[PDB]
Amino acid sequence: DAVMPTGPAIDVLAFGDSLFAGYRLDRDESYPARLQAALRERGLNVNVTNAGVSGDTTAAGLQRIDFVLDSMAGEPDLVLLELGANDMLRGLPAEEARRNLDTILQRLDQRDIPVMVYGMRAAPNLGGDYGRSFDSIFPDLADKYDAELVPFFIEPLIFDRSLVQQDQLHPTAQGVDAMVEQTVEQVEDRIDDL
Amino acid sequence: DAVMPTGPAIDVLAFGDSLFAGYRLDRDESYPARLQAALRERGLNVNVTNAGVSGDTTAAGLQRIDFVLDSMAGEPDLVLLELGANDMLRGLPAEEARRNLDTILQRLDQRDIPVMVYGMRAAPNLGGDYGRSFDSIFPDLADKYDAELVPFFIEPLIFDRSLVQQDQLHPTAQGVDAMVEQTVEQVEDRIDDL
Ligand SMILES: [Ca+2]
Ligand SMILES: [Ca+2]
Ligand SMILES: [Ca+2]
Ligand SMILES: [Ca+2]
Ligand SMILES: [Ca+2]
Ligand SMILES: [Ca+2]
Ligand SMILES: [Ca+2]
Repeated sequence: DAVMPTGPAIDVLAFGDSLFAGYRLDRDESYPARLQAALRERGLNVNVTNAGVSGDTTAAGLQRIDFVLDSMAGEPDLVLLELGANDMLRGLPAEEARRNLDTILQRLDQRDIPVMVYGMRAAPNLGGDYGRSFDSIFPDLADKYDAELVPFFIEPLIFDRSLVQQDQLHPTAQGVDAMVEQTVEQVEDRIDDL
Repeated sequence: DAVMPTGPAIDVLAFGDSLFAGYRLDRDESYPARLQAALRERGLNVNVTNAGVSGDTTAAGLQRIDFVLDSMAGEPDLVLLELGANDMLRGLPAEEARRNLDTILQRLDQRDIPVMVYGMRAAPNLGGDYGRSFDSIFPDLADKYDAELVPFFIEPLIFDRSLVQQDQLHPTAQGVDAMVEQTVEQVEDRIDDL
């Protein structure tokens, strides 16, 4: 079933945030490494460089894109661009993300490097207006720069919670209240006893 | 129902990580702020200082405990100590978390500041051996230093997903495989077409 890779080496740069970096995974388990393996199994002589940085916003990506590109052994043949999630999770304006991704795409145009734009979706609790403004960044910019759009690539995670890390729990406001109800009697006693 | 607080202020220092800092929450929604409100409703004249820092390991906490204490207007009457989760989540050695928490409790003993130790439990991703060495840190150190143990105060979060932030999804290794299966055909086509 597997096809031996042949042909000249194809350098792919995976430029993104935690979803490329492999948050809390071994580097060889991250999306860029596993994608490399799957492409090579199909006969493509591909090397994927993992330039994912957990926590990167579109601003942080723009700040380092030229350096990351310069640091490769020649220009890459293809860039995978996956940023925006951290802007949304931090409540930064959708317009700033759009502008920073636009600039990144301008820089790749200037270097004649083709790109695939990985789309991202805003959390529902940011409201419908933010959702429409953020979610449309990716198809709009893919269209403007004649890049392919990759649909939300974490969609499998939405439909199978077993595919999502469950080790790290952050409370909502109501979760905090439950934590207080569970501890206030003990803390009250301790303070009263000082 | 509320009891008006009376008497001199009682200063409580909440020294911890994201479970005290209020990760992606407003200040008034964090555990230290909600704990303060609950205690004052019961008639205690308490001021809880939120010294939570998201991301803090036991080593990071040890590094800043003296600076944090030396920056208060007088020493606190009580410290709530809540660290270890980030050591665990990063697979850092349980023995080093134990040693750092021990040193913190030693410095608090030396300043005669009472302490409540907030226990933490290792995630299942860490395996049984790690869990047994990590989970015992908190009752062991609470007994050694004659401090109270607050058992596992995020217990309500484990059992009710509605109390836990769901906006940030990180794949397991299996989740990454699913993301590759969702995108490989499109990436293969784009590389083939270069
Ligand atoms: Ca003492
Ligand atoms: Ca002592
Ligand atoms: Ca003494
Ligand atoms: Ca084709
Ligand atoms: Ca084609
Ligand atoms: Ca195509
Ligand atoms: Ca070709």
